[PDB]
Amino acid sequence: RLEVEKDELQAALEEAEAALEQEENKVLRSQLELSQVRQEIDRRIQEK
Amino acid sequence: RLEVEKDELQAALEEAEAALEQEENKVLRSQLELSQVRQEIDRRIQEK
Repeated sequence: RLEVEKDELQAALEEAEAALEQEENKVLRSQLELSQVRQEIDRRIQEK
Repeated sequence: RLEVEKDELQAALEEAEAALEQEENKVLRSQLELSQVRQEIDRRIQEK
């Protein structure tokens, strides 16, 4: 009866550590755009 | 033996890795606001 919750909490951390990973991907993303916006502002001004 | 390793594992995932997520959700949301602030650099090329 204690084991069924022991596999529950172990899975929840594996549920967490996946779900904790995706912000670490996400926090790179807007960093990855904001590094690149020096390029597009000189490209769009060429259009206008 | 199983009971002590249960709660010490539960001492992490219920509290720490749960709070580790919400600590990063601020860093997720604090940066996403900065993206729309960065879009006001694209406001300047509309001013020209």
